[PDB]
Amino acid sequence: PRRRHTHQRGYLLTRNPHLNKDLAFTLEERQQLNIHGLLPPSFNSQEIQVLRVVKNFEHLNSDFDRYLLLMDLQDRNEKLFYRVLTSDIEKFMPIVYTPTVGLACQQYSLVFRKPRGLFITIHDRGHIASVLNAWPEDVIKAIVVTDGERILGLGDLGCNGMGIPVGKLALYTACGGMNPQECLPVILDVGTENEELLKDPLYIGLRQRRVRGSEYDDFLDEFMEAVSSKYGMNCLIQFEDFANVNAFRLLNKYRNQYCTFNDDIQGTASVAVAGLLAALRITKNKLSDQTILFQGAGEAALGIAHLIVMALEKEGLPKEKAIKKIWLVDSKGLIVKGRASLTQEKEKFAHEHEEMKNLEAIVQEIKPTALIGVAAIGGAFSEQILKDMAAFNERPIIFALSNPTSKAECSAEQCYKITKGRAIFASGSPFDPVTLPNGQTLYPGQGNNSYVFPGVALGVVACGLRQITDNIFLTTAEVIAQQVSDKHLEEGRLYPPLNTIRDVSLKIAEKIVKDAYQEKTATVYPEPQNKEAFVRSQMYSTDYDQILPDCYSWPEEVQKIQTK
Amino acid sequence: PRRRHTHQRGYLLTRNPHLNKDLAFTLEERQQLNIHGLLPPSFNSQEIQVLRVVKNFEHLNSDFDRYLLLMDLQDRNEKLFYRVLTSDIEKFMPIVYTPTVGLACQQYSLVFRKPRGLFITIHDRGHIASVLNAWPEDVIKAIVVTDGERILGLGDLGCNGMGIPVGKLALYTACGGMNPQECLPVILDVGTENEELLKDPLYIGLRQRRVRGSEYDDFLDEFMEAVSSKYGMNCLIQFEDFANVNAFRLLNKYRNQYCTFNDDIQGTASVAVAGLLAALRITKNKLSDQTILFQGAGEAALGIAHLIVMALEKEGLPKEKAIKKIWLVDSKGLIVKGRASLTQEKEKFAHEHEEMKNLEAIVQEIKPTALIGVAAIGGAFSEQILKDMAAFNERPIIFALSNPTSKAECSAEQCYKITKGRAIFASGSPFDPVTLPNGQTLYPGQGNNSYVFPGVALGVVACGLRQITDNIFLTTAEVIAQQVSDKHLEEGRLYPPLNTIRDVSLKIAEKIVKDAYQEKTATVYPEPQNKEAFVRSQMYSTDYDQILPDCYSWPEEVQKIQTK
Amino acid sequence: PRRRHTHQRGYLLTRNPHLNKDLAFTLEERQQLNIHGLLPPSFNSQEIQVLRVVKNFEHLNSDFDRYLLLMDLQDRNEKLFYRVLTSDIEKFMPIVYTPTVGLACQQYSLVFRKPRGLFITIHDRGHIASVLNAWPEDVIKAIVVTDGERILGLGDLGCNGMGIPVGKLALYTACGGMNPQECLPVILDVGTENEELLKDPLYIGLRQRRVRGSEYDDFLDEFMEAVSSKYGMNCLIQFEDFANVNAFRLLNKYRNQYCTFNDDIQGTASVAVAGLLAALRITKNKLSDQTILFQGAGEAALGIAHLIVMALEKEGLPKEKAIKKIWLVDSKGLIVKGRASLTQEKEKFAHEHEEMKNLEAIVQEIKPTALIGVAAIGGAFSEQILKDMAAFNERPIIFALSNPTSKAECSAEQCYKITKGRAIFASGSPFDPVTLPNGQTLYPGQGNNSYVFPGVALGVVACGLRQITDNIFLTTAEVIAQQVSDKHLEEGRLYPPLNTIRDVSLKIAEKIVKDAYQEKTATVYPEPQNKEAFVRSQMYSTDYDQILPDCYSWPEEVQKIQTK
Ligand SMILES: NC(=O)C1=CN([C@@H]2O[C@H](COP(=O)(O)OP(=O)(O)OC[C@H]3O[C@@H](n4cnc5c(N)ncnc54)[C@H](OP(=O)(O)O)[C@@H]3O)[C@@H](O)[C@H]2O)C=CC1
Ligand SMILES: NC(=O)C1=CN([C@@H]2O[C@H](COP(=O)(O)OP(=O)(O)OC[C@H]3O[C@@H](n4cnc5c(N)ncnc54)[C@H](OP(=O)(O)O)[C@@H]3O)[C@@H](O)[C@H]2O)C=CC1
Ligand SMILES: NC(=O)C1=CN([C@@H]2O[C@H](COP(=O)(O)OP(=O)(O)OC[C@H]3O[C@@H](n4cnc5c(N)ncnc54)[C@H](OP(=O)(O)O)[C@@H]3O)[C@@H](O)[C@H]2O)C=CC1
Ligand SMILES: CCCc1nc2c(C)ccn(Cc3ccc4nc(-c5ccccc5-c5nnn[nH]5)sc4c3)c-2n1
Ligand SMILES: CCCc1nc2c(C)ccn(Cc3ccc4nc(-c5ccccc5-c5nnn[nH]5)sc4c3)c-2n1
Ligand SMILES: CCCc1nc2c(C)ccn(Cc3ccc4nc(-c5ccccc5-c5nnn[nH]5)sc4c3)c-2n1
Ligand SMILES: [Mn+2]
Ligand SMILES: [Mn+2]
Ligand SMILES: [Mn+2]
Repeated sequence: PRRRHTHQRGYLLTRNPHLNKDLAFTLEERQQLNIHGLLPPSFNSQEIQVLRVVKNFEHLNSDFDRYLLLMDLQDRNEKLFYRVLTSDIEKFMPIVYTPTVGLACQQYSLVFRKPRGLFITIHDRGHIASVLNAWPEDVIKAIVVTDGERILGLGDLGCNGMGIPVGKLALYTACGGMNPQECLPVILDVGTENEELLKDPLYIGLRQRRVRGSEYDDFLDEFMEAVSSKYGMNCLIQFEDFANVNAFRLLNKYRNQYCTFNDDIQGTASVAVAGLLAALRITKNKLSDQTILFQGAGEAALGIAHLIVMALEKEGLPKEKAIKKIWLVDSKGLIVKGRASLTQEKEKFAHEHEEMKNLEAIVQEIKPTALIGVAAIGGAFSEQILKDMAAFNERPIIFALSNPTSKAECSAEQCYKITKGRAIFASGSPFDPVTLPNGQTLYPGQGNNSYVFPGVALGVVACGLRQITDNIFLTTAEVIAQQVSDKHLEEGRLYPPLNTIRDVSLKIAEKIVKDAYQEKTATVYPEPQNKEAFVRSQMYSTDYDQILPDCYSWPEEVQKIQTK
Repeated sequence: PRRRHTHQRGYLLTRNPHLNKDLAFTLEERQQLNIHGLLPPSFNSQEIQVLRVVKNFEHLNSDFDRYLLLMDLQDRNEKLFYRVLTSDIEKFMPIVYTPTVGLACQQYSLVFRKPRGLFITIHDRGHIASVLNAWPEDVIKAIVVTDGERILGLGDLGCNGMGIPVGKLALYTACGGMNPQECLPVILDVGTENEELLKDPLYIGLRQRRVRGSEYDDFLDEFMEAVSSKYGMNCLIQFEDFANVNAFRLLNKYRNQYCTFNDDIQGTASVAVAGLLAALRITKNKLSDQTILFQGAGEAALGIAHLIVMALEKEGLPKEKAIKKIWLVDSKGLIVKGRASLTQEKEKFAHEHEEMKNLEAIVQEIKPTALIGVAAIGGAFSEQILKDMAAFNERPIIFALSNPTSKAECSAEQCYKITKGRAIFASGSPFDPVTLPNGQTLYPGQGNNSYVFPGVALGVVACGLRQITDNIFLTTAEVIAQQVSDKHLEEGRLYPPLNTIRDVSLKIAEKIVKDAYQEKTATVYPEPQNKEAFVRSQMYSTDYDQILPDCYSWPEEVQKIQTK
Repeated sequence: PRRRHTHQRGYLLTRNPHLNKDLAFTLEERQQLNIHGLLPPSFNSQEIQVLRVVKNFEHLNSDFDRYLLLMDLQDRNEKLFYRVLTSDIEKFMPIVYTPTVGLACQQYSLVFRKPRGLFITIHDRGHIASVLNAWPEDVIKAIVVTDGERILGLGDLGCNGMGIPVGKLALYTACGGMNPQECLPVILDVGTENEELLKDPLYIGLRQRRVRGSEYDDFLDEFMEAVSSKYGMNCLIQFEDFANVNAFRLLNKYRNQYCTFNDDIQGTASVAVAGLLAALRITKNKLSDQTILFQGAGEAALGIAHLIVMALEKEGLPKEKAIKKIWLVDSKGLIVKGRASLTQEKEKFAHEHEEMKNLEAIVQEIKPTALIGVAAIGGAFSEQILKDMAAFNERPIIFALSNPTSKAECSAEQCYKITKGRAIFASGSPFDPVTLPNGQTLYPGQGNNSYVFPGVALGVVACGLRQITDNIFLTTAEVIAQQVSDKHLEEGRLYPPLNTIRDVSLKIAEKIVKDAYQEKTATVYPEPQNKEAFVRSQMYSTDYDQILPDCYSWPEEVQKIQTK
């Protein structure tokens, strides 16, 4: 076990969730820590503590009640919290993170009990350094920050968006083995445009409209200098759930000077491309053979498209040819050269072509090999679309990435039925196994951002990468695809099973670290002989640290009290 | 507003439920206490915090879940918790104490989250002093202690008994203004006979049978010494939920040397007598004039009868006259001279008489003016009993004290119906108002122990009474009955409204204090001018304290930084 | 030994002079306290520690430097400091207190290093309570307070007077076994009249003239309130080195409400009367037989005289007759009826007699059997006066109480020479033993206040006396006199030896405690069986406490970590 000799003693030690073991404290520990008597007189193994929590967990009636229970656990005993989470990652992920964390953010102001994370507001402009000073952990290696302007599919929840950094960093630890004590969740509160919350007597945020323009920009600037100043330039800064206009803009602004990335853009890209790469092992052809059609042309679609182009360039195809293989549809229709209401980023994919408004006709005209839904329009992949995709393609790739199930472009059932079982399918939300007439059962997987971010962070932090290139995300996509077995593919899965996420994260971190030492981008020296064991050594374990003083004798002659 | 200049700062301050205000911390408070940023950017008044708690409380689906919410609150923000309680004492008391705390204790080992109170076990024999060292508050004035052998009406729940001292002390504070910071809930774990808990892998207590005999006696001896030695002879020690045999033995053992009482014995006698005294103002005669028949002859019965005799003596009746006014019935029947299976204590009321077993006949024979049910046999005041009571008496006094209502000697509805509205009625457990055919509504009250202990503690402590005589309990009964208005009595109520209990507690303490100075038994000096103001000044307020450093300038001449 | 279980650990523990043992911490203590490595790797017994300190002490070149060394010691290791002191009380007393402390106070502003004691200024008026909150010890039982207006014979030293309360409390502990952690030295800074300090750039106090009048009076009132309110009414409050009018005035004002005394007045009275009482065992006659002449009629003379009168009334003489036995001489000369410049307090001894201004003739006129010098006029007991005293008395009682040596009414040498060895002599400042012409040596002792205050404080606090009557001082004088052996009296010693002082203090306290239970004035209950052992148990030892957690096992069955 890890040794960490605490100077804390008495009641206040029990109040630190990194020190507190509850009933797992032995008699010897309790007496030595001066807490003997503050706990009932029984001694639990971690397995006994897990049993208690699960029994409670099962007696609860909603996902929300389940979330509240686990969050109470997080704030009492960090190690037990992660022991529970990792005892069944597939069960607990959807409780502490999406989709449930969604309801928690809607209900954040109502249920606000024990705070988690650092709140920095626009009125602390010029004073961010001293806001940081309140955080009780000096050594921080990963930050997740939101301004709450675009939480999941729920829009502007302002300060209620604190649930996202908190639950995200939970997964950083549970999935990727980041040390939670080195993790810092942040919300930047500049106001909200959410009208209910402005009216709500219980709202915990700044009761004002969002501050915009160059004052916003200068506040974000200060946030970046203060954090990197205090925690070092190797501290990872991950943005989440910013508005569309800020997300790309800020990533572009900072990415070259700070150790930062944005999961809504780059993580989404990685995991989508990972699913494509896996699907290629079914179609048995190259990426350069594909024609990609995106329904949607937002953060998801443009991030994904950017990374596909990069994979195509890696395969040898020049950029301006790569781009021609990708078509976009937005709310105004197909993106083509000279259309009204194009942006500069949309314009890169504006190929010469007749304007088209209707998706079914777009499909019939473009005849994609791969059709990616990222528009949040439920049912968009209609019978005709699916019929057409199966007409044009042996094994049509169809990704219904919109979340949750209700917004999904089609179900697994509809996809497999209408394509007579030939579609290669993945989705944003889980769908049950589907059994086809011929008696095969298909297990369509989910392109979960959780395959990507935990291992990327671990990797980056472990070797001290100073910038996170888009190449890290391409390389990661390859690693993920690599973990899918032929048997998985023939089962219809494009992703490794969820329960292996801890292993996926390790392999992702391993590859990043090997690469950084290879190409001299690593900053942590001396270079480790064994990259595998080096990364493992940097992972947080759910086993309790020993915290007692190191006790040991000296030889009799020199240990004894001198008198005469 | 009260002061409290803490040295605590930063994260650990927020972990102290005595310092922590959560959102009620002003911006100046947060910045000054080095916690600015650990909380979301809104500043809430205490009422706004109350609304948040109450909205939460409301959406819960059981009293148990409501208990868990309030207990979580207690352990995060002690003032807010007490503000919640006192905002509707009649609504909250059944949730934090009886009957909900009963389920809490049953379930304590399953739902155990953060500890409250001090656990002292048989195996700490010889070390109790050092166990006391773990308690983080040095200044303790009130202790509630249990061995969990006889929790409410649920029997032996061993270490799970800890719910009782915690809930009991919450009522000390909420109902009587005892400072929670100065209160110590204690469980002595000597084992349990509870077979279910002994089998239960989750049980938090010692997994062994109860230690008996001298080993136990020596342990309690050391308990009393350690506690009074550390907290001083002025510190109140209240026994609760001991086995009846022990309860009486231990009170007898310690009452003359320590500041100790037993609420199951003495508080019960006090509140029953209080009801009787109130009833005398409807019957419009003397306690002297009554013939009392007790259904039951156990801890409740013998305690109440003892105090009745003392009230009779005080009226001017000699003991041996007093005594003949009280008859008891046990499981074997009427207590009569020379009957079998009698004890020394039941002997005091063994009058010369034919043995009888049937309560209806006993009733027809004794013809009491007052029938007091304390047998825990539901339905024992039958139709015939009620009929006879109302034929023998204009206004028959009928107390159905057995708890909960399902064990009550009769319901209020039956009592009022069969006595044709003539019975003066009180119960142990709440009954609904009853409306007579003449359109008058009667509101039978409850002889809630909560009318007695909060005020008695406040009194004993405020004036430094070294011992708690039985006369304290006679006095307290008189004070309670005196708070009942003629209007209340006309409404069938024998007790002051539960929502006034703060006031009732103050008046009880006023009287104890006034008495103590008068007959020179107080130990706090100098003697206060105005005894109401003095007691008032000893009571804990739910208002937040100010804990900011005291800041004030000096004249500039002597404040200047000297130079040369 | 004694146990004090601290939650302190690591560096800061070593900064607490009550926890810090330096090299006397064992290896196991160091490891357990998280300080192993902060000390060099040798383990010293207390005696080795004492040897180091004493070696340094003897290499220094002045008493002043010795003072600075021991004061540095007091501020790093309290137990070792007091071990050193007590190892040779006669040697160390004059270093930490008079006369060396006088130089310390004159130099206090220059040599100021680490603070000791609490500074409270007139500018803190209204805020005294909050000043008290800075003191890190909540349990306070003895306070010594000065305004620094009359320090020793060095007049007004303002804030530089802090040396007096500090040094005085050291003697409380060293001499009387008061717990130093329970003692609080205070200076009240209302300004100074000292022109050299007012002019000095380094002066540490308020650079202003003294606030007089009701502003002063109101300040002192708040002080008594705040201190009694925070520490309780049993907290001892000893006034020291106030101006003369203030001292009496303040003593009269508060003595009836507060547990307070003034050592300059009452301590002085007690020790001088102890000396007288001792001398009566040489002259083998009664106090009522004496004719007493005071050279001086200030604080010392009037307090001694008042206590003599009390002792005379105790022997059986009405006050009006006892008064006749005492003659005062002031700077205007013999005090008599009608005289100009008489305060109403001198009026108490203004007998019918003609004015006289020459001491020599006052002597030859009064023919006193005892002559007491408290006028601060060096050499006033001239050869002629001494010749007369020996002519008029077989054994003249002669007290040269003025301080220091240079202000003595006569030296031991001169007194013994001129009275040809028959004078019964004691002084305020120490003289060497004197070898007479017959070759016998006499050992005049010192009427040192140290004989009185440590034992008074011990007794008062031990039994919880709420006021300190003058009778305490009379009883105390008797006790000290009883400690002088006949053999000592034959050597010319009026006082028990300085190296037995702790025993004398024990005896003084025993008597106070016996008397207080005897006449029901004690407030600590229950009454101890054995008053001797009770006072002993209250005395601070110079032995180190054990501070390690109390560790002890439970039977293996219950101590076992529980699994499934
Ligand atoms: N790993 C995963 O499962 C992930 C899934 N997603 C899913 O992708 C979806 C979109 O996310 P994101 O890109 O961040 O959102 P954005 O809001 O950035 O983009 C939404 C895009 O949809 C376009 N659009 C809206 N209506 C239509 C329509 N009727 N037909 C065609 N296009 C339309 C918008 O058009 P315009 O440009 O005209 O406004 C915009 O281009 C969500 O459902 C989300 O759940 C996202 C990230 C990850
Ligand atoms: N403030 C309140 O409202 C309070 C109410 N109570 C209630 O009073 C009831 C008794 O509690 P407590 O005195 O502590 O309990 P005990 O067990 O000490 O006393 C019970 C008594 O009932 C007797 N009894 C049992 N069966 C019968 C029967 N068929 N006929 C007559 N007597 C019978 C027992 O007889 P034997 O001695 O032969 O066994 C015993 O004397 C409980 O229901 C409790 O809820 C108690 C305290 C306070
Ligand atoms: N235990 C001990 O050893 C103690 C010794 N002392 C010593 O006693 C001395 C006086 O102390 P204290 O009473 O506090 O001082 P005060 O200043 O209160 O008293 C001084 C007294 O001496 C008088 N005086 C001054 N000059 C003469 C003179 N020429 N002839 C006669 N009387 C004169 C003053 O007279 P007037 O009233 O006219 O001003 C005044 O009455 C100091 O030297 C002090 O060291 C004091 C306390 C304890
Ligand atoms: C791992 C691959 C990630 C990646 N690296 C990239 C580089 C270097 C360059 C370009 N992209 C594409 C990209 C990625 C995301 C994105 N969201 C946008 C957006 C979305 C909605 C609304 C407005 C805007 C908006 N419009 N204009 N500004 N903001 S536009 C946009 C472009 C990249 N993607
Ligand atoms: C406010 C007045 C309270 C009060 N002061 C009292 C004094 C001084 C003396 C006597 N009583 C009566 C009293 C009070 C309670 C009690 N429980 C008992 C008991 C209960 C159950 C089972 C066995 C026993 C049992 N049987 N024999 N021993 N234990 S017996 C018993 C007597 C008093 N009540
Ligand atoms: C153990 C005996 C204690 C004791 N109890 C006493 C009681 C109750 C009453 C009187 N004395 C005598 C006493 C004791 C000290 C003292 N200093 C004074 C003083 C000295 C110098 C200058 C002005 C004043 C001054 N003049 N007027 N006010 N201040 S006058 C004075 C009287 C007492 N001594
Ligand atoms: Mn997101
Ligand atoms: Mn009870
Ligand atoms: Mn002095």
